[PDB]
Amino acid sequence: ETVNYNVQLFGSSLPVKVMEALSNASADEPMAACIHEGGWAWLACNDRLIIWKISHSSSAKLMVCKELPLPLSDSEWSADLVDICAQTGDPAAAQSVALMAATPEGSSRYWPNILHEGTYIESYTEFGSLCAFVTAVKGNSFILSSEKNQLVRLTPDASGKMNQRVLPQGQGMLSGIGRRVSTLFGILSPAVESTLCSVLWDDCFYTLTDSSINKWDLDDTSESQVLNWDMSRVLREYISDAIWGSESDYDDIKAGININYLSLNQNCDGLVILSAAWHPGDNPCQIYYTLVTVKDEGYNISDEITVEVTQFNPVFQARGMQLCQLVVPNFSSQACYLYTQEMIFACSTGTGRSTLPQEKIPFEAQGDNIVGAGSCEGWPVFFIRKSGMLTVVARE
Repeated sequence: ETVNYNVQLFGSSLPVKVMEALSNASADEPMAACIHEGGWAWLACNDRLIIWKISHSSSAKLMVCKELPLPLSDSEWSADLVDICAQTGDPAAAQSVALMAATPEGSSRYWPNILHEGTYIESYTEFGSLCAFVTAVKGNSFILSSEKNQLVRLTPDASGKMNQRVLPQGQGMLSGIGRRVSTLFGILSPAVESTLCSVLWDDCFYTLTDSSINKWDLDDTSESQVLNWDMSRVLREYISDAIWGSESDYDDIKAGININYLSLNQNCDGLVILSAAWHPGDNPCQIYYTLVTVKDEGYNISDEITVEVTQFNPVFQARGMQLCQLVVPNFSSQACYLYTQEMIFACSTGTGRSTLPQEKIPFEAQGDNIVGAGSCEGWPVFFIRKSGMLTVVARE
């Protein structure tokens, strides 16, 4: 088994529709799953979406599973482009639950109620031929986020229309900048890369790009831009120092260090950033994954940055193969779960004082795979190809 953890079935027996999709699915098939904080799970399987309430109780009269027909796309549908909204934020059966889906090109399909599966309205945004995310936010609305970090608010009206607008300073490219090299240097720079890594919904919506973190304060119909922080300027030395700082040639090494920012979550310590760093000329060249914790207090960064270097340290292969995501189920134990498709790393953040034992949990064996991860009630939840929903709980 695993050394310090129980890894076992979470909740009751899966819906029949979910079981068929899994038993039928081949290892060629891309499945993705959105495990939502409200206790509902959404499986994107071929051209349908299967949505069910995570059944903590086994009772059949409390059982909800609905299957929705996706809007046509030539690309694979993603559970990242797929999000749940609950009436007043309370998850209380099929009528409380509204649903949106987006395609990579920007086609939107919205169900006001998951009770009425044939009843939806449609709209379109627009993107380049883009990895996007769709995120449920306050006021029964949604933010659709481009690979180029164009952020669009989407608000269903009672007419059946979907209102849409771009976020302030969230045009994705250059906003109040023109087409020069140095002269239109203002809120953004010409030599900027604003490629999107992840987004986080707290009234606060954050974006993590390849260069910076931006934050918006929302209400039910608008957003106000709070800040953009050049975290590449701020954290670069702290990341490179925490890995190669005690090397004899640290000064020569550090100017060749590649850093990619991959995921953003939060806990009590503040914002938790997953970063991958490597040096090409290292022999052997390994990829160091770090958890960086910083405070979000007001509009500026504090002097206090912690960098924690994880056990996850694979060989560098290719930059396109640097895939790894972050889950933080418990806001107040300083514990984070790194994941890829084949394994989970239980990792620590911060001081490490209340952290759980660091361990690698394998889900690679016998066609097995990590299809997705989340949290239900502060419990780390993994959705596994062989075994369905599973929790990771400490043995002490």
